[PDB]
Amino acid sequence: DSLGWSNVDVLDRICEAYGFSQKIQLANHFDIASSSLSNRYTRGAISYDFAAHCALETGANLQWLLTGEGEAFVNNRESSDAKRIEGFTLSEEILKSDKQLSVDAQFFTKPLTDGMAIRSEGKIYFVDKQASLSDGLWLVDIKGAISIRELTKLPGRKLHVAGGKVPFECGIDDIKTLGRVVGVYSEVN
Amino acid sequence: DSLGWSNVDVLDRICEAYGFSQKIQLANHFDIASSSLSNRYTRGAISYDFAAHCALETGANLQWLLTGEGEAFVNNRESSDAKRIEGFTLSEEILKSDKQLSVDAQFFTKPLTDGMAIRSEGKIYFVDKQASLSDGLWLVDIKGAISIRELTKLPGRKLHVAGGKVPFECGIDDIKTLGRVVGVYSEVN
Repeated sequence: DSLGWSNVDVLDRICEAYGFSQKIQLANHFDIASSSLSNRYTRGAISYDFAAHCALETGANLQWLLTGEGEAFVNNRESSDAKRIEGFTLSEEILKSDKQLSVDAQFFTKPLTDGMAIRSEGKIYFVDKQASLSDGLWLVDIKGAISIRELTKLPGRKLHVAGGKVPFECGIDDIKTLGRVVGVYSEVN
Repeated sequence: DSLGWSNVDVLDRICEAYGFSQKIQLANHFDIASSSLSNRYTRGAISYDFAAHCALETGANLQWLLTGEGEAFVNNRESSDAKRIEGFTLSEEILKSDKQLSVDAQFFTKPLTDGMAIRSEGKIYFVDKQASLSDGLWLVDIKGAISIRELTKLPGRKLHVAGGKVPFECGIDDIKTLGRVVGVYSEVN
């Protein structure tokens, strides 16, 4: 184990696999302090632990993750329509990481490049983290509590926030918007 | 032919792959009479047609289906529910085949072995063709016209049918139930 491989290359080629663009899309993922992660980028010791979990979590090819040239799978768009989306569960205002969810590109008229599939009470909300702010259902963070709320833009850089509890109004600097719900799947038990 | 191979064991492993607990479910799955399935078990010839379709539909390992060597599934589509579902469009009370839809088995709490993904009025309805008759939202055929209606079982083997312009009641022999909606997806543009 010293075949002359690049750590930063594997760490990035791992990002393409998952389908990331930012390095913050890793630190919290494996629950490590950003400082610990920069260390992984610094030292030449390959993060085999991430390569393995990436191979397991995203299904991406291990051979490719460590070397290759483009023998992973197909994340650029709809492989065969497949399309993987990072998954979560939202319960008691806490967002927890969970299994990736495979879903057809036909579910979205607009490509969902930076999405989240969130399980919350018999429904799976598909969220676009890159959505421009607009009226609609959104995944938000209010003082650390994560929830899905209907937002309505108001003049003066304000928002009306509804759902969960009695509605209220605040400024866009008062709550954090995580992404817009672009689709919802509901089980009919 | 290649002696040793047990047609009985192949058919039972095929049932195992689909998650069927009773032989009648397999007959239903392949649209044959129960007595025809019994003949398949009694005869010496292997059911390669069913094994092949089982492989294709569940992703089960062919070698295992035919010999029992190894294991049914490794990791993906493991046991499952639905990965690729036949797709259709329902418009003007006419149902037309369309391209299949790829969906995660995680969409269904209960396995979905004989499903349909129906695009109707901007939503995608996931239907279980094998569902037992029970109150709920159903894909039905009323004198040839196809629609999705809420059914309520009534005493005397009758049904209350709602969802169209006005509701009506009839016997279970007056309309054809095609399958029960177990999930619905809608884009929230």
